[PDB]
Amino acid sequence: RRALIVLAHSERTSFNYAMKEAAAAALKKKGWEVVESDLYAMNFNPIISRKDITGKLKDPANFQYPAESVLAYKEGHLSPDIVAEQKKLEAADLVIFQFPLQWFGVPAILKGWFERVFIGEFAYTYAAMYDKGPFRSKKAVLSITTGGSGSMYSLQGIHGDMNVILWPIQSGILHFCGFQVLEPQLTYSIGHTPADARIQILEGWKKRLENIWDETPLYFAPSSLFDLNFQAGFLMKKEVQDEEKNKKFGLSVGHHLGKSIPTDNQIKAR
Amino acid sequence: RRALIVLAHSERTSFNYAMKEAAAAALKKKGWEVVESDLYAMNFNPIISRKDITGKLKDPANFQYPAESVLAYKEGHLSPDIVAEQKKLEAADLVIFQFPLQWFGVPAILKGWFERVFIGEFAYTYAAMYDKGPFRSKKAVLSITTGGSGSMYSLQGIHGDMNVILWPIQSGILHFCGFQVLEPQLTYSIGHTPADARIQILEGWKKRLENIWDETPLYFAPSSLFDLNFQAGFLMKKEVQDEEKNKKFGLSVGHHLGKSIPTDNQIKAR
Ligand SMILES: Cc1cc2nc3c(=O)[nH]c(=O)nc-3n(C[C@H](O)[C@H](O)[C@H](O)COP(=O)(O)OP(=O)(O)OC[C@H]3O[C@@H](n4cnc5c(N)ncnc54)[C@H](O)[C@@H]3O)c2cc1C
Ligand SMILES: Cc1cc2nc3c(=O)[nH]c(=O)nc-3n(C[C@H](O)[C@H](O)[C@H](O)COP(=O)(O)OP(=O)(O)OC[C@H]3O[C@@H](n4cnc5c(N)ncnc54)[C@H](O)[C@@H]3O)c2cc1C
Ligand SMILES: O=S(=O)(Nc1ccccc1Br)N1CCCC1
Repeated sequence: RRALIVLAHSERTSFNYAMKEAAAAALKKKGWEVVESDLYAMNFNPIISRKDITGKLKDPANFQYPAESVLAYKEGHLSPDIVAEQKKLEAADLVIFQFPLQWFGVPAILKGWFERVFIGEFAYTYAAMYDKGPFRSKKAVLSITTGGSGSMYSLQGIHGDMNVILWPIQSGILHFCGFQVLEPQLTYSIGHTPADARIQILEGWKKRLENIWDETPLYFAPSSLFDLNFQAGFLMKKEVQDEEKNKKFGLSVGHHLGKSIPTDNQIKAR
Repeated sequence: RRALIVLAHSERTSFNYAMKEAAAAALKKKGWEVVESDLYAMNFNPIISRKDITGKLKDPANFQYPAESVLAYKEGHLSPDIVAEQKKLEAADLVIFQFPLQWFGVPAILKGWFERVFIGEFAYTYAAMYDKGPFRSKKAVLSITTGGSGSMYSLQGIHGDMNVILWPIQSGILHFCGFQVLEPQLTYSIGHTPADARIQILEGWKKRLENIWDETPLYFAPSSLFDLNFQAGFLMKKEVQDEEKNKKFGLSVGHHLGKSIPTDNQIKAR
């Protein structure tokens, strides 16, 4: 197989870059082909503009980025940095996102990466979303490093559930394009962690990569539970809503239905 | 009273730019003083790097942005462009964030604004977070335009509850720094909205601004329910933990405690 490792960190000296080195090494030792996207190292511009389109614009007087970039994608007039990335995504089976958690989401340079690269039709259409998305043959995993401890991010922690903070990312950005999201690698307290524990964290990550492809992905509501048309408002099917009135838990984090979230829905599989 | 409107949109023709203009006009007419942060117009650089620190570094050989950026702030050695922005924050009573929803969060250029601007101790401290934070006497509000419809983001919508997508930003970025967060202004389906309804959206937003400072802010679990120390793990007070065991509903979205989330916690106040 072949994997794509995307890293968002400015320092080669960091544990994030050390986590990338371990992941790249362990996967190569298993016969994977590993290609890298170190956004700071690539001089990556993370800002969507009319400059993502190479040549003449169709309608410059009222520039409309989603419509304009799709045409640019179909016509082959996207900027060479955007092109090179999209080639790597189709080529790869596994995508690992290695980044420091920053302000309760992905870093800005990675946030713009999605915006300039996950272009309409290439990555998603309203005709084929979530289970039906373009990347459904691919698996993607977040490896996150935080300042705060897992206790701060537990249900009773001051920051609130970590499952709710992962939900926009694993559901909205990854799964929406069809990715099967694997259990994230959550490395809490990085920075206040002793060098003997960082060694075991790097080794434990390499050990999980030896069978990453065989793991169960996180659970998301399959799109078949919904009437996927503009006239039904993309709501749940009435039959599906009936069968849920006597169920104790919700389905997912975003689909809690005003019910209890299944525990570690964004963190633990099965 | 003084306001700051931060806009993240590249085109002067956008509904987003019209909403910034609509907000700025109404506020001026009621005696507000309005300063703007038009990120694309300012050519804002959104990328945290060591050049955010002007002079020499404490530990250049092993750069760690949080500890050094706090020091540069304590020393007054932050990059001049970052200072200009913080001064607007100190000056502002109300902060408006006008932006198009992108990949279930803020655009990258606004993601980097937060990362380079909400520096440690200036915007948040480990000693005074949430209700005790540096911005505790200020109010902040989100104004969001989506392609997708309001039904898609309801509890039964294919995208899942909108409150869960609002939780990382309104709690983790805004309230953590101490802001009292007001009800977000949610304009769904802006790209499919008729010209006389586009007018009513603009007028209703101006009308709400005529008394914005008098609105009740959104409900968050106050930090006093917690033991905010490195020794108890920033977990809830045992007394609070006992008194919640018999509650049907959770407190907040991130603090749902495995219970039913209160309806529209991140969208409606009570
Ligand atoms: C703008 C910003 C926003 C943030 N927002 C959040 C937030 O919302 N929530 C949150 O929880 N945290 C947040 N943080 C904290 C952040 O997540 C941590 O700073 C980050 O996760 C740590 O990763 P690092 O690679 O920077 O660590 P580093 O400090 O580089 O690594 C930790 C230590 O390990 C050492 N090390 C390096 N290489 C190796 C090796 N090969 N083997 C062993 N040890 C090694 C390093 O030298 C260092 O001393 C934020 C930080 C910033 C700058
Ligand atoms: C990278 C990316 C990711 C995205 N992800 C998401 C997502 O996760 N969820 C989601 O829902 N959406 C998403 N979208 C869609 C996004 O929310 C819309 O593109 C945005 O909300 C549209 O706002 P706009 O200002 O561009 O609309 P525009 O098309 O610029 O404006 C709408 C209409 O208002 C008109 N207008 C301009 N000035 C005025 C005026 N004074 N009075 C009246 N009308 C005026 C314009 O001419 C236009 O006809 C995404 C878009 C991008 C680019
Ligand atoms: O530990 S940290 O890097 N994490 C951190 C950063 C931003 C938001 C939330 C956290 Br949590 N930091 C806190 C004050 C000193 C440096």
